[PDB]
Amino acid sequence: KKFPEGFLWGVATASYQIEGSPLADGAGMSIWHTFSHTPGNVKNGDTGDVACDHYNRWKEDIEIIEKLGVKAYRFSISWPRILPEGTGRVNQKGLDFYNRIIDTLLEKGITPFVTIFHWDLPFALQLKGGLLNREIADWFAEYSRVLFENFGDRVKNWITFNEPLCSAIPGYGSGTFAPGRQSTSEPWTVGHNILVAHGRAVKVFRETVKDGKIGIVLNGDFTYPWDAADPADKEAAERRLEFFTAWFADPIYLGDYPASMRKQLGDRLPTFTPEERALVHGSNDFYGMNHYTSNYIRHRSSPASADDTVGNVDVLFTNKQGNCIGPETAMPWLRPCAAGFRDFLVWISKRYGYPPIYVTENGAAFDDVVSEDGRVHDQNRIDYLKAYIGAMVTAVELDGVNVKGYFVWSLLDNFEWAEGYSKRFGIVYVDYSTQKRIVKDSGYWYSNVVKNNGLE
Repeated sequence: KKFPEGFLWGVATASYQIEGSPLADGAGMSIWHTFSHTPGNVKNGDTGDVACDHYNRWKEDIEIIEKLGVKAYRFSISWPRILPEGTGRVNQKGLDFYNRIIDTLLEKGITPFVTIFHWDLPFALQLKGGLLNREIADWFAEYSRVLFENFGDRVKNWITFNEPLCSAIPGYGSGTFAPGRQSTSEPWTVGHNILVAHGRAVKVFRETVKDGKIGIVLNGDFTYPWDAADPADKEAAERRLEFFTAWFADPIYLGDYPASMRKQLGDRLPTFTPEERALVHGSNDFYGMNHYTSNYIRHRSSPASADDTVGNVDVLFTNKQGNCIGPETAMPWLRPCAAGFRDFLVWISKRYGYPPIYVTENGAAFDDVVSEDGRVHDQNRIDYLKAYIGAMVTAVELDGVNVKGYFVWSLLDNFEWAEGYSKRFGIVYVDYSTQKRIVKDSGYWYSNVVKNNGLE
């Protein structure tokens, strides 16, 4: 089942999660540094200090990509490595590291997708209020510029924020991601800030790098009614999607926020300055997609609590019939079902006029163990990626969604946030003692896919 001509196959990693060395060669402190280093935040007290040591081992790592022959890499710039005071004096040690990584990538032929922002706000900007200050739009833009003027020439394909929802709700609503606040307003304000920040981010992209792609990356798990016969659930399943992901895409593609979110969030949800709307409307060149899983959604009798950020629905694993979304993975929430991946890709398409789409993250986590043969036999993770690269073809072929590339989360096992090291998403195993790298079975498996350009 061969794919379109030039379909990009990639792997994605992200600064904080693999680099290690959060402070070296002039780097500032990140909000993730702060948070992981506080009691209570992260599974076994894990932090991002060492991690994958990728900081020391990027040559080896890019090489692990080369052998695998994977046409593209998505990776972050760490903000406090480029601007430790967040603003003003730019660190050259920072650039040194990245411009290297890039140059290498291009030398060996791998395509670079850079994420301008993957969750590490400079503690410096956090002290000032962080992603809550309206001033983030200035900051963010300021930063983007430094990156465009240093990397623009060599890096064609840009992603502004990664998964803003996560930034917003886990970070100011439920308090489980950094900075860990728990408002019932702040998520919405922060969401809004990111979109104008995205806006200012992109206007300057369009002024400085008039030859490249740029977009936001949004996660979102597809939904299924809990009782299909009940129109309440079929509405709920769609409403949920709106709160999950239309929250950022409707402004981007359509001008405003979802009517459902407005109906419910009232004045907690900012209005757009027309000067704002001009920045945000049609401001991504492609739709960047992160996708993992799906749920059955049941409606709710009671009205919504102020605390709510989901759209007053029950998020489930079993529907009325007693059927179940799919089986277990290491991640207790993430159950596989590739129907949901197809379905989601269609949902987007119909809703945003068939944009070009990069699936900038797909992946699964199981409890991998190195076998006595030294190989890492992760059958279940092959199985996963089969089903989903499966569904993605169907979407492309039949429903005619214009997918354009697909990255695996992740090349390496990493620091998986509040969850620490306890969870492996790698196509490549990493024993954190020796920082040895064993290409997991599914790494060679994805190799075949890439090479053959489709599923055998």
